[PDB]
Amino acid sequence: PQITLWKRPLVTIKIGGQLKEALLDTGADDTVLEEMNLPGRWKPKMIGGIGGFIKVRQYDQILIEICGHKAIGTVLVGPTPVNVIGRNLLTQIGCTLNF
Amino acid sequence: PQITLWKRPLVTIKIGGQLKEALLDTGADDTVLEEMNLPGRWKPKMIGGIGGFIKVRQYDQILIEICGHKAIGTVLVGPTPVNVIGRNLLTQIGCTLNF
Ligand SMILES: CCOP(=O)(COc1ccc(C[C@H](NC(=O)O[C@H]2CO[C@H]3OCC[C@H]32)[C@H](O)CN(C[C@@H](C)CC)S(=O)(=O)c2ccc(CO)cc2)cc1)OCC
Repeated sequence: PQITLWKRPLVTIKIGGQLKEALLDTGADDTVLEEMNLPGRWKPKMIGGIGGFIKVRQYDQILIEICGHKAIGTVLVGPTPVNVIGRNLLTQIGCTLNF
Repeated sequence: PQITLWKRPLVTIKIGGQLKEALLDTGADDTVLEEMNLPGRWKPKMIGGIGGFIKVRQYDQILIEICGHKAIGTVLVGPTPVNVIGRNLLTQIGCTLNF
């Protein structure tokens, strides 16, 4: 689809078999989701945002469906204020900016 | 134009008579720029993201030229680690997400 930006670009995602709402975020290199349970191994990582760094759980090669489009990539889970879909996955679904 | 998301969506902007590089950020409600001594009145504001909040100065009705496209709106100035063009201005240049 074509998504305008008058409102936050929020979409439904499916991860680990569960539905959630997430923000398409071209300013995020990586995808960061609020605290949740995901199966499989994970390793600790640090990521920095506008206000500092947070500790996240890095899950690699995770299946995630974004607005009906499949992706398999890295998903960071931690105390983010909002579920954000970053460029690592936006590229997989063929997302571009246009004006 | 069309901007793929393999790399950070960095573009040149013109603000207050100065040229800068900034990130086209669909995840930012409002525009946040690196410290710059702009003229005119302003109001204190706190904005939050990953890592917490930072203190910024809110200037209203500021003109920015983004890839030759003009836009006028609120600009937040403070110790941001990156120049971010938010939805308040991206809407004015006709920017959409497409996949
Ligand atoms: C030298 C480099 O500095 P740095 O590493 C951090 O640099 C960056 C800092 C921020 C960004 C942009 C933000 N992206 C981000 O958080 O991405 C994280 C995850 O993916 C990684 O990739 C890049 C960083 C990591 C996001 O797009 C927009 N935000 C809101 C969303 C979170 C929705 C709540 S918001 O900025 O907070 C914000 C809040 C309120 C307003 C007013 O309306 C305007 C902007 C990009 C790079 O310093 C370490 C301390």
